[PDB]
Amino acid sequence: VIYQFPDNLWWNEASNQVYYAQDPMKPERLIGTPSIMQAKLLKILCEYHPSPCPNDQIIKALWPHGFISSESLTQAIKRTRDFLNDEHKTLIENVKLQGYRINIIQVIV
DNA sequence: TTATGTAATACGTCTGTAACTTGTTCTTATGTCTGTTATGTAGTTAATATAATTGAAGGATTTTAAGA
Repeated sequence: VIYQFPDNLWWNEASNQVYYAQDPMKPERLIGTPSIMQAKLLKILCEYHPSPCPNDQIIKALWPHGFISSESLTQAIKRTRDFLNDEHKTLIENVKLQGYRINIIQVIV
């Protein structure tokens, strides 16, 4: 499964790599491999789309086994925003009292 | 003997948690202004009428000022 984001950002879940490319089959500028919980968060954001994911479910998915301090949620999002160079918060948007949504240009299956 | 290659071990270290902190954004409690009704104040009334008032009660002794 291949995911396109704004600004020609391509994420490959099978190989789990994110990079800049005009052609999905030909990486141009490699960003690299996100961490594990980063992959979980990305998959959650891509798996409720078009609808956003409620905070309780992402909380229960990122750290299911132990209830974690709340800040970690937001902090994890920061890194998932930062690794995908989403400085303008255009890849992860936050809808108040609704959750977190991701922007997908297209999916290649 | 000495290269070699595994293995213990100690130290960086990349990343996941969490603390400190601010934006800002929304909600609510409060202080204030304004309009209406109830309260509080005040002035006037034109047959004539012209020295209260109500009790209350078997006290027994002292000392001290006024009156003569």
